[PDB]
Amino acid sequence: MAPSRANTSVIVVGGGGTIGSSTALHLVRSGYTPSNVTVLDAYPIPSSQSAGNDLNKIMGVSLRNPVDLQLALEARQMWNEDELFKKFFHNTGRLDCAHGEKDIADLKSGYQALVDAGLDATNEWLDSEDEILKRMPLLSRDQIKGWKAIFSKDGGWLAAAKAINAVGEYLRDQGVRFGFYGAGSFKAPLLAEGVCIGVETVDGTRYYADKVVLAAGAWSPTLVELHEQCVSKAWVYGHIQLTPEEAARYKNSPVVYNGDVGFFFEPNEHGVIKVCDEFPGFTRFKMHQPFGAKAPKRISVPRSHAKHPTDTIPDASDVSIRRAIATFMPQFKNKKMFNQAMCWCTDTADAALLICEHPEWKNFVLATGDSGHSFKLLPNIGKHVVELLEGTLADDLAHAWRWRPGSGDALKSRRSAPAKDLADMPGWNHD
Ligand SMILES: *Cc1cc2c(cc1C)nc1c(=O)[nH]c(=O)nc-1n2C[C@H](O)[C@H](O)[C@H](O)COP(=O)(O)OP(=O)(O)OC[C@H]1O[C@@H](n2cnc3c(N)ncnc32)[C@H](O)[C@@H]1O
Repeated sequence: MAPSRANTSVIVVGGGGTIGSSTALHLVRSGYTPSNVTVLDAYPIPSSQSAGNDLNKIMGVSLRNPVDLQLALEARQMWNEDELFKKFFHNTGRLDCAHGEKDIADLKSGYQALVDAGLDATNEWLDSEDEILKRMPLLSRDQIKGWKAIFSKDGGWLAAAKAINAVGEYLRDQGVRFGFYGAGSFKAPLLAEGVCIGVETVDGTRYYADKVVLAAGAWSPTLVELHEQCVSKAWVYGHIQLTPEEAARYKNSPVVYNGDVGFFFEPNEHGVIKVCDEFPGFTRFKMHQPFGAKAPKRISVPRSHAKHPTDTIPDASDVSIRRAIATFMPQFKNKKMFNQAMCWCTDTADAALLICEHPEWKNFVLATGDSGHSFKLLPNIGKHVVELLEGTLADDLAHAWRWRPGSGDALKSRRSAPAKDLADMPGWNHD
């Protein structure tokens, strides 16, 4: 008979990242014995190459699939109420802006979706630049002519790296096992009679456990064969440095986002503003054999800034981010960004997660397909990964997250175009 929860060992591969750390946290909260939980990652939590290892991420409700509502409301509750997470949510609001006929129309129906989901109380439609300027006076009336926006009072930003670090300190304090670098870089599951019984890492270390969760983010489809269910893509950011006096003016600013321009956050405690552009992401295709492939594979394999710290971003991305600064912060349009880097996610065709047992390898569970929208789910997502492990996952979540090679084209996903490839986007490589 299977061991009880208290005696069930679980390896979380990618446990130094977002979904992995959340899964480990929820194993412990659910009453798995901490010393039976092993967190393996290529890098110490929060992993240097985790998409969650950043200054900030946006918190808000965005409804791309039906399950998104439950998941966002769960996350919102915990960012507000959970003592582990609360201090890292800054509830400054989110300004979701659009300009142009198409983008405005899409935003208007998006607003109605929020209303229809029951969130009328915390979302307001701003129908002119004058209304936007009321919610953030530091935007330039010259740059935002003809813009409209949704203002979400319940949104804001998340101190992402700090939050994962706090989870790591919880796990450490509880007695969770850690393996990093050579001792944490997964290469293969260990299989016996079609059951997964552990993993082996690049340095030959073998870990044995009753269950294994693969929460390896953008690396997931590089590590095991996923039949193009997830296609990994990079997005980009840069940092600019403000004087203390400049930074003080921006204190408690709402997050500002425009799907056609990018987004930016208030300065952190060091006076640094992080800026992203917005675009369909970049692949980096190369020949690579994930465990379980039965033919030659060309797949998008992350070019990791952690492994290649002299990398920056494509020239085109430097241009686009600078255009975002010129639009959002014209007074800063001549600052030189630094710490430019690529940040990796993996898209499913429908932008819902991939959280399911492997169809052949019993007790090996996928927990990936983050689709560029999942940091905000740090507090809660692990709860549902545990439910999946235990066979108690609700039908709607399980269906949305199921193994689905048939589902569609992840290279385009729900985005405006198929991602371009870093091979065709010069300027990031300084080898
Ligand atoms: C890139 C990005 C993403 C992003 C964003 C802006 C950028 C530039 N803005 C967001 C926002 O405003 N709000 C939001 O909610 N999300 C936003 N995103 C997306 C978000 O960052 C991601 O969706 C999410 O963080 C991904 O979580 P996931 O757990 O899937 O991925 P990860 O945190 O990168 O963790 C993966 C871990 O796996 C480890 N790894 C890799 N290979 C191995 C091996 N071989 N063995 C063991 N571990 C491995 C990595 O080290 C990593 O820690």
